[PDB]
Amino acid sequence: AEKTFKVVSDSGIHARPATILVQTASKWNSEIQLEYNGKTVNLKSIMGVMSLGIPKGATIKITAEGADAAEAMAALTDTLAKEGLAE
Repeated sequence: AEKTFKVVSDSGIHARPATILVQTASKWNSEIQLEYNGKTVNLKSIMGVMSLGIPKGATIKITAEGADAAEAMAALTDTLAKEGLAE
């Protein structure tokens, strides 16, 4: 599964909302990645996610591989919306 998003948060993706996003990813059996500006990290790894330094107005790409990948992508979409991060 693959989807691109636009970041709409004034502060980009950092701190507590980034933490909640990682926690959403971690619920799923699938392996899940976040990619910004040509660098891909494990979305279950908060260190990697913070390392990307994702700013306001970025385009990001989430990918998920596994048998619950669709659930994962829906849940991540929902978290990105609930946290005011991306659409």
